[PDB]
Order: sequence, then structure tokens, then C-alpha cells
Amino acid sequence: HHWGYGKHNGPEHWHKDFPIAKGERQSPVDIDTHTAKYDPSLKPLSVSYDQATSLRILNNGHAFNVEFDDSQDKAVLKGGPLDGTYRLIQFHFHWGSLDGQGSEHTVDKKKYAAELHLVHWNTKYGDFGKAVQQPDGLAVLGIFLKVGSAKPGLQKVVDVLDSIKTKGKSADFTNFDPRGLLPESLDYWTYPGSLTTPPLLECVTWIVLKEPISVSSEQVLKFRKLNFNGEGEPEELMVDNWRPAQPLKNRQIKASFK
Ligand SMILES: Clc1ccc(OCc2nn[n-]n2)cc1Cl
Ligand SMILES: [Zn+2]
Repeated sequence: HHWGYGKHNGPEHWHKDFPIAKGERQSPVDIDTHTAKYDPSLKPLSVSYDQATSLRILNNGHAFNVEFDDSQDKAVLKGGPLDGTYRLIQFHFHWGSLDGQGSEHTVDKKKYAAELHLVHWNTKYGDFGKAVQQPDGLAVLGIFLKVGSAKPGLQKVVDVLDSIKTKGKSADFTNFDPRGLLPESLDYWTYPGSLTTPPLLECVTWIVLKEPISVSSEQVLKFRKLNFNGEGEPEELMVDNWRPAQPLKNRQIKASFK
């Protein structure tokens, strides 16, 4: 499969290999803040990352990815709309060529510079590959990035990117604390959706924080120096690796806050 983000292989083409692209619960979506309703039934959100064990950072040709040890319940997400325990496996970002675009979710049609996704899987399914085959298999926590002041808890990530410039490169990435990437507030929107790249599986409970984090222009500029290509191939800058908003169809987006 040779999907990507270019003109010839980008999101508008994906449905030919992955017909679920035109399904009933595709992601991302636009979050209309005036239609989302506060839901007093949502339990408090519990982000438990004290014992998180980061391993490695990988450029996979689509994004860069920070992987965690998920062989035990070390870093988990619980509460909110979720039943049971979801284990952190990895995080990654989507970003733009310019500061005015890059996020996948939008808020009243506003695009942010980037979007962070912390990916967790439902431990009742035993492994990640089983979980993605279930409608409640994954919980993705999404965090918008706006350009402003630097985010000190991002700089360890930015500083390692020149060591994984091209597809297939990886580096050791131990002792990284993903709590440094969270905003002050865990107020969120939630809805049922999908992965935002092939295979586009409809397996995700989306939890999107309302409060963006601020990163500096210099930090996001370094994201944009990565490459979609492998070493020794013509350079194609890793920018605009985001899927645009998909039809909401017969879904409601719920707010955790009044
Ligand atoms: Cl492990 C993993 C890595 C990246 C990825 O990128 C697409 C995406 N982002 N949010 N949902 N889908 C999806 C997964 Cl599951
Ligand atoms: Zn993502």
C-alpha cells in the first residue's frame, strides 16, 4: 500500500484501497463548540502517567513516534467516557507546512499548527492488534498545538529529531515524561471515530482537550525538517501529514465541561 499525504497518494485517494474511508464514524471531525453538549454522565478523566516507560523514537515515513513499554499497566488512561483501562502504547504528532494548518481535528473550523495524539489500547482485548478490531479498542487523547511560547517539556523531543530525519531511522528515547506535554486543564470533547490514517479502522474513542498547548515557532520548524523519504532518496519534507475533517454523520460530540 503506498498511501501518503501527496497529491497523488493523499487522503482523497485512500478510499480506493480502504473503502471504510467513506464509513459512518471516520476521523477527524470539526468540533462545533455550539452544538457539542455538556454530558453530566461523563466520569472524571484519569491520566496516570507517573510510571510511563518510554523506549524509542521512530520516523516511520508518516510521522515521528515515541514508543512506550505497554507489557504492563504503567501509563494508563481511565475515566471520562471510557469503561475500563487503556494502556499507553505511543504518541505522535500531525503538523503543517505553515503555522495556520496542521491539526486534524478543527474547532469551529479553526486549524491549529499541530496535533498531538497519545494512543492507548483497551487492556480487555489483550494486545493492540486485537484491540483495533473492536469498536471500543483504542482511546486517543488529542492535544492541539498553537505557536507562542516554547513548551519546555517538548524540547527533548525536538532535540532528537535530527537523528531520525528519514524513514526507518530510530533512536533510543528513554526516561521521557509525557506529562510535560499536557495542558493545565483536562476539559475535553469526546466522540466515537476512527484511526486517521490507513487502515482507517473505526475503533477509537476520541478524547480531544479543549486547552491547546503553546510551542515555539522554532520547535515546530524543527518538526518540518523531517523527511517522508528514506535515506538516499529524493528529499520530500515531512509536512502536512494531517487528514482533513470528515463528515460527522450520525454522531454527537459531548463536552466534559459546562
Ligand atoms: Cl499506533 C498509531 C500511530 C499513528 C497513528 O496515526 C493515525 C492516527 N492518529 N490518531 N488516530 N489514528 C495511529 C496509530 Cl493507532
Ligand atoms: Zn494521529
